[PDB]
Amino acid sequence: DLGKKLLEAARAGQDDEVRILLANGADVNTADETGFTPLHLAAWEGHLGIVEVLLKNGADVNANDERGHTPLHLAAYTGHLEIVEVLLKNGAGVNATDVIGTAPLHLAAMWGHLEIVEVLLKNGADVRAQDKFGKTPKDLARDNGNEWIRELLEKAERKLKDLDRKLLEAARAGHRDEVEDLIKNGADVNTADETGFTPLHLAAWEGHLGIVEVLLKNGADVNANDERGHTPLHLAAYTGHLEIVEVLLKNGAGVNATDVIGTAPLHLAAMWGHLEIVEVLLKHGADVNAQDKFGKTPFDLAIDNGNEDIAEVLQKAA
Repeated sequence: DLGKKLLEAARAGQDDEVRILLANGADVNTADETGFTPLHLAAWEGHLGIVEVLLKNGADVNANDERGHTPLHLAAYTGHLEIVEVLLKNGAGVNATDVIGTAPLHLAAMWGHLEIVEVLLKNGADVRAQDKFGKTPKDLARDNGNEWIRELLEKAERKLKDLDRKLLEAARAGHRDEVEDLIKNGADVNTADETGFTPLHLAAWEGHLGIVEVLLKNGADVNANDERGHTPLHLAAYTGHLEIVEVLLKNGAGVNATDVIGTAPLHLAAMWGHLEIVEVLLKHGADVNAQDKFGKTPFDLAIDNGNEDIAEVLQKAA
Protein backbone atom coordinates (compact mmCIF):
# COMPACT_ATOMS: atom_id res chain seq x y z
CA ASP A 1 0.00 0.00 0.00
CA LEU A 2 2.91 2.36 0.67
CA GLY A 3 4.19 1.81 -2.86
CA LYS A 4 0.88 2.78 -4.43
CA LYS A 5 0.58 5.92 -2.31
CA LEU A 6 4.12 6.98 -3.26
CA LEU A 7 3.39 6.53 -6.96
CA GLU A 8 0.26 8.67 -6.68
CA ALA A 9 1.91 11.39 -4.58
CA ALA A 10 4.80 11.57 -7.06
CA ARG A 11 2.38 11.79 -9.99
CA ALA A 12 0.15 14.37 -8.28
CA GLY A 13 3.09 16.57 -7.24
CA GLN A 14 2.42 16.16 -3.50
CA ASP A 15 5.86 17.15 -2.21
CA ASP A 16 5.04 16.92 1.50
CA GLU A 17 3.35 13.53 1.11
CA VAL A 18 6.32 12.08 -0.83
CA ARG A 19 8.66 12.96 2.05
CA ILE A 20 6.37 11.39 4.66
CA LEU A 21 5.88 8.22 2.64
CA LEU A 22 9.63 7.89 2.15
CA ALA A 23 10.19 8.61 5.83
CA ASN A 24 7.74 5.80 6.67
CA GLY A 25 9.50 3.21 4.51
CA ALA A 26 7.93 3.41 1.07
CA ASP A 27 10.09 1.75 -1.59
CA VAL A 28 11.57 4.56 -3.67
CA ASN A 29 11.85 2.14 -6.62
CA THR A 30 8.36 0.63 -6.42
CA ALA A 31 6.89 -0.03 -9.86
CA ASP A 32 3.31 -0.01 -11.12
CA GLU A 33 1.86 -2.64 -13.46
CA THR A 34 3.70 -1.27 -16.53
CA GLY A 35 7.01 -0.64 -14.76
CA PHE A 36 6.65 3.08 -14.05
CA THR A 37 8.47 4.11 -10.87
CA PRO A 38 7.78 7.29 -8.87
CA LEU A 39 10.71 8.91 -10.64
CA HIS A 40 9.15 8.11 -14.04
CA LEU A 41 5.89 9.77 -13.01
CA ALA A 42 7.47 12.88 -11.49
CA ALA A 43 9.67 13.34 -14.58
CA TRP A 44 6.65 12.96 -16.88
CA GLU A 45 4.46 15.41 -14.92
CA GLY A 46 7.29 17.92 -14.50
CA HIS A 47 7.63 17.91 -10.68
CA LEU A 48 11.24 19.02 -10.26
CA GLY A 49 11.29 19.08 -6.46
CA ILE A 50 10.01 15.51 -6.21
CA VAL A 51 12.50 14.29 -8.84
CA GLU A 52 15.31 15.67 -6.68
CA VAL A 53 13.88 14.16 -3.47
CA LEU A 54 13.45 10.74 -5.11
CA LEU A 55 17.03 10.79 -6.40
CA LYS A 56 18.35 11.88 -2.99
CA ASN A 57 16.58 8.89 -1.42
CA GLY A 58 18.01 6.26 -3.79
CA ALA A 59 15.78 6.30 -6.88
CA ASP A 60 17.20 4.38 -9.84
CA VAL A 61 17.86 7.17 -12.35
CA ASN A 62 17.89 4.63 -15.22
CA ALA A 63 14.84 2.53 -14.27
CA ASN A 64 13.18 0.89 -17.29
CA ASP A 65 9.45 0.47 -17.67
CA GLU A 66 8.25 -2.69 -19.44
CA ARG A 67 8.97 -1.19 -22.88
CA GLY A 68 12.39 0.27 -22.08
CA HIS A 69 11.50 3.91 -21.33
CA THR A 70 13.62 5.63 -18.69
CA PRO A 71 12.81 8.82 -16.79
CA LEU A 72 15.11 10.71 -19.17
CA HIS A 73 12.98 9.53 -22.11
CA LEU A 74 9.89 10.96 -20.41
CA ALA A 75 11.40 14.34 -19.51
CA ALA A 76 12.80 14.67 -23.03
CA TYR A 77 9.39 13.93 -24.55
CA THR A 78 7.44 16.36 -22.36
CA GLY A 79 10.08 19.09 -22.61
CA HIS A 80 11.03 19.46 -18.92
CA LEU A 81 14.48 21.01 -19.22
CA GLU A 82 15.56 21.29 -15.58
CA ILE A 83 14.49 17.69 -14.96
CA VAL A 84 16.54 16.56 -17.97
CA GLU A 85 19.53 18.40 -16.49
CA VAL A 86 19.09 16.86 -13.02
CA LEU A 87 18.63 13.35 -14.42
CA LEU A 88 21.82 13.67 -16.47
CA LYS A 89 23.69 15.05 -13.47
CA ASN A 90 22.60 12.04 -11.40
CA GLY A 91 23.85 9.58 -14.02
CA ALA A 92 21.01 9.19 -16.53
CA GLY A 93 21.89 7.25 -19.68
CA VAL A 94 21.86 9.85 -22.45
CA ASN A 95 21.70 7.23 -25.23
CA ALA A 96 19.30 4.71 -23.68
CA THR A 97 16.91 3.18 -26.21
CA ASP A 98 13.42 1.75 -25.78
CA VAL A 99 12.27 -1.42 -27.55
CA ILE A 100 11.65 0.65 -30.72
CA GLY A 101 15.18 2.08 -30.75
CA THR A 102 13.96 5.51 -29.62
CA ALA A 103 16.53 7.48 -27.61
CA PRO A 104 15.97 10.73 -25.69
CA LEU A 105 17.43 12.72 -28.60
CA HIS A 106 14.82 11.29 -30.99
CA LEU A 107 12.08 12.59 -28.69
CA ALA A 108 13.49 16.07 -28.13
CA ALA A 109 14.14 16.52 -31.85
CA MET A 110 10.70 15.26 -32.87
CA TRP A 111 8.79 17.37 -30.34
CA GLY A 112 10.86 20.52 -30.88
CA HIS A 113 12.60 21.02 -27.51
CA LEU A 114 15.71 22.86 -28.70
CA GLU A 115 17.39 23.48 -25.37
CA ILE A 116 16.95 19.81 -24.40
CA VAL A 117 18.48 18.80 -27.75
CA GLU A 118 21.44 21.07 -26.99
CA VAL A 119 21.82 19.65 -23.45
CA LEU A 120 21.61 16.05 -24.68
CA LEU A 121 24.27 16.78 -27.32
CA LYS A 122 26.56 18.37 -24.72
CA ASN A 123 26.13 15.22 -22.59
CA GLY A 124 27.17 12.82 -25.37
CA ALA A 125 23.96 12.04 -27.27
CA ASP A 126 24.51 10.02 -30.46
CA VAL A 127 23.18 11.83 -33.54
CA ARG A 128 23.63 8.68 -35.65
CA ALA A 129 21.26 6.53 -33.57
CA GLN A 130 18.53 4.98 -35.73
CA ASP A 131 15.19 3.73 -34.42
CA LYS A 132 13.59 0.56 -35.82
CA PHE A 133 12.27 2.48 -38.83
CA GLY A 134 15.79 3.71 -39.59
CA LYS A 135 15.15 7.29 -38.45
CA THR A 136 17.86 9.41 -36.89
CA PRO A 137 16.88 12.35 -34.70
CA LYS A 138 17.67 14.59 -37.65
CA ASP A 139 15.28 12.57 -39.81
CA LEU A 140 12.47 13.08 -37.29
CA ALA A 141 13.20 16.81 -36.98
CA ARG A 142 13.04 17.06 -40.76
CA ASP A 143 9.87 14.97 -41.10
CA ASN A 144 8.14 17.06 -38.42
CA GLY A 145 9.19 20.48 -39.77
CA ASN A 146 11.61 21.41 -36.97
CA GLU A 147 14.11 23.07 -39.29
CA TRP A 148 16.25 24.83 -36.67
CA ILE A 149 16.88 21.54 -34.81
CA ARG A 150 17.40 19.76 -38.15
CA GLU A 151 20.11 22.27 -39.13
CA LEU A 152 21.78 21.96 -35.73
CA LEU A 153 21.89 18.16 -36.08
CA GLU A 154 23.13 18.44 -39.68
CA LYS A 155 26.13 20.49 -38.51
CA ALA A 156 26.84 17.91 -35.82
CA GLU A 157 26.76 15.08 -38.38
CA ARG A 158 29.08 16.99 -40.72
CA LYS A 159 31.62 17.23 -37.88
CA LEU A 160 31.46 13.43 -37.44
CA LYS A 161 31.87 12.86 -41.17
CA ASP A 162 35.04 14.97 -41.03
CA LEU A 163 36.33 12.84 -38.15
CA ASP A 164 35.54 9.70 -40.15
CA ARG A 165 37.57 10.99 -43.10
CA LYS A 166 40.51 11.79 -40.83
CA LEU A 167 40.31 8.29 -39.34
CA LEU A 168 40.70 6.71 -42.78
CA GLU A 169 43.73 8.93 -43.45
CA ALA A 170 45.33 8.35 -40.04
CA ALA A 171 44.87 4.58 -40.33
CA ARG A 172 46.42 4.56 -43.80
CA ALA A 173 49.34 6.75 -42.69
CA GLY A 174 50.09 4.82 -39.50
CA HIS A 175 49.37 7.67 -37.04
CA ARG A 176 48.37 5.57 -34.05
CA ASP A 177 47.86 8.38 -31.53
CA GLU A 178 45.71 10.22 -34.06
CA VAL A 179 43.64 7.05 -34.60
CA GLU A 180 43.04 6.70 -30.86
CA ASP A 181 42.21 10.40 -30.40
CA LEU A 182 39.75 10.27 -33.32
CA ILE A 183 37.99 7.18 -31.96
CA LYS A 184 37.67 8.86 -28.55
CA ASN A 185 36.03 11.92 -30.15
CA GLY A 186 33.46 9.77 -31.95
CA ALA A 187 34.93 8.67 -35.29
CA ASP A 188 33.16 5.59 -36.68
CA VAL A 189 35.69 2.74 -36.96
CA ASN A 190 33.42 1.13 -39.58
CA THR A 191 33.37 4.09 -41.96
CA ALA A 192 34.36 3.38 -45.54
CA ASP A 193 35.67 5.40 -48.47
CA GLU A 194 34.18 5.53 -51.98
CA THR A 195 35.63 2.13 -52.95
CA GLY A 196 34.59 0.48 -49.67
CA PHE A 197 37.92 0.44 -47.83
CA THR A 198 37.51 0.77 -44.07
CA PRO A 199 40.19 1.92 -41.64
CA LEU A 200 40.93 -1.78 -41.01
CA HIS A 201 41.45 -2.42 -44.74
CA LEU A 202 43.85 0.52 -44.98
CA ALA A 203 45.85 -0.43 -41.88
CA ALA A 204 46.12 -4.08 -42.95
CA TRP A 205 47.25 -3.07 -46.45
CA GLU A 206 49.91 -0.68 -45.10
CA GLY A 207 51.09 -3.11 -42.41
CA HIS A 208 50.14 -0.98 -39.38
CA LEU A 209 49.80 -3.72 -36.77
CA GLY A 210 49.17 -1.53 -33.72
CA ILE A 211 46.39 0.29 -35.55
CA VAL A 212 44.85 -3.00 -36.71
CA GLU A 213 44.69 -4.08 -33.06
CA VAL A 214 43.20 -0.75 -31.89
CA LEU A 215 40.51 -0.83 -34.57
CA LEU A 216 39.46 -4.40 -33.72
CA LYS A 217 39.38 -3.58 -30.00
CA ASN A 218 36.97 -0.71 -30.76
CA GLY A 219 34.57 -2.91 -32.74
CA ALA A 220 35.82 -2.76 -36.34
CA ASP A 221 34.22 -5.39 -38.59
CA VAL A 222 36.98 -7.94 -39.23
CA ASN A 223 35.23 -9.23 -42.38
CA ALA A 224 34.19 -5.92 -43.99
CA ASN A 225 33.97 -6.17 -47.79
CA ASP A 226 35.04 -3.41 -50.14
CA GLU A 227 33.07 -2.89 -53.35
CA ARG A 228 34.76 -5.90 -55.03
CA GLY A 229 34.58 -8.33 -52.11
CA HIS A 230 38.07 -7.86 -50.65
CA THR A 231 38.39 -8.23 -46.87
CA PRO A 232 41.21 -7.06 -44.61
CA LEU A 233 42.56 -10.63 -44.57
CA HIS A 234 42.80 -10.57 -48.38
CA LEU A 235 44.93 -7.44 -48.17
CA ALA A 236 47.18 -8.72 -45.38
CA ALA A 237 47.75 -11.99 -47.27
CA TYR A 238 48.59 -10.09 -50.47
CA THR A 239 51.10 -7.70 -48.88
CA GLY A 240 52.69 -10.39 -46.71
CA HIS A 241 51.97 -8.94 -43.25
CA LEU A 242 52.18 -12.11 -41.18
CA GLU A 243 51.38 -10.74 -37.71
CA ILE A 244 48.37 -8.88 -39.09
CA VAL A 245 47.13 -12.11 -40.71
CA GLU A 246 47.39 -13.80 -37.32
CA VAL A 247 45.54 -10.99 -35.50
CA LEU A 248 42.73 -10.99 -38.07
CA LEU A 249 42.21 -14.77 -37.83
CA LYS A 250 42.30 -14.56 -34.02
CA ASN A 251 39.52 -11.94 -34.28
CA GLY A 252 37.27 -14.05 -36.52
CA ALA A 253 38.45 -13.23 -40.05
CA GLY A 254 36.93 -15.55 -42.64
CA VAL A 255 39.80 -17.67 -43.94
CA ASN A 256 37.99 -18.78 -47.13
CA ALA A 257 36.36 -15.46 -48.10
CA THR A 258 36.38 -14.84 -51.85
CA ASP A 259 36.27 -11.60 -53.86
CA VAL A 260 34.23 -11.21 -57.06
CA ILE A 261 36.97 -13.03 -59.01
CA GLY A 262 36.82 -16.04 -56.69
CA THR A 263 40.20 -15.13 -55.20
CA ALA A 264 40.72 -16.18 -51.58
CA PRO A 265 43.51 -15.22 -49.15
CA LEU A 266 45.31 -18.52 -49.85
CA HIS A 267 45.44 -17.68 -53.58
CA LEU A 268 47.10 -14.35 -52.78
CA ALA A 269 49.62 -15.73 -50.30
CA ALA A 270 50.56 -18.57 -52.69
CA MET A 271 50.80 -16.30 -55.73
CA TRP A 272 52.93 -13.63 -54.06
CA GLY A 273 55.32 -16.00 -52.28
CA HIS A 274 54.32 -15.64 -48.61
CA LEU A 275 55.16 -19.09 -47.26
CA GLU A 276 54.52 -18.53 -43.54
CA ILE A 277 51.15 -16.94 -44.35
CA VAL A 278 50.22 -19.93 -46.52
CA GLU A 279 51.02 -22.21 -43.59
CA VAL A 280 49.01 -20.15 -41.08
CA LEU A 281 46.02 -20.03 -43.43
CA LEU A 282 46.11 -23.81 -43.95
CA LYS A 283 46.27 -24.27 -40.17
CA HIS A 284 43.07 -22.21 -39.85
CA GLY A 285 41.16 -24.22 -42.46
CA ALA A 286 41.95 -22.57 -45.80
CA ASP A 287 40.52 -24.54 -48.73
CA VAL A 288 43.23 -25.85 -51.08
CA ASN A 289 40.62 -26.77 -53.72
CA ALA A 290 39.06 -23.30 -54.08
CA GLN A 291 39.19 -22.19 -57.73
CA ASP A 292 39.13 -18.59 -58.91
CA LYS A 293 37.17 -17.60 -62.03
CA PHE A 294 40.08 -18.79 -64.18
CA GLY A 295 39.87 -22.26 -62.61
CA LYS A 296 43.11 -21.81 -60.65
CA THR A 297 43.73 -23.23 -57.19
CA PRO A 298 46.36 -21.75 -54.90
CA PHE A 299 48.62 -24.65 -55.88
CA ASP A 300 48.06 -23.79 -59.55
CA LEU A 301 49.17 -20.19 -58.90
CA ALA A 302 52.22 -21.34 -56.92
CA ILE A 303 53.20 -23.65 -59.80
CA ASP A 304 52.49 -21.03 -62.49
CA ASN A 305 54.58 -18.47 -60.59
CA GLY A 306 57.51 -20.71 -59.66
CA ASN A 307 56.92 -20.78 -55.87
CA GLU A 308 58.28 -24.29 -55.31
CA ASP A 309 58.35 -24.38 -51.49
CA ILE A 310 54.74 -23.17 -51.40
CA ALA A 311 53.75 -25.65 -54.10
CA GLU A 312 55.17 -28.47 -51.95
CA VAL A 313 53.36 -27.22 -48.83
CA LEU A 314 50.09 -27.15 -50.76
CA GLN A 315 50.60 -30.65 -52.19
CA LYS A 316 51.25 -31.93 -48.68
CA ALA A 317 47.82 -30.47 -47.82
CA ALA A 318 46.12 -31.80 -50.98
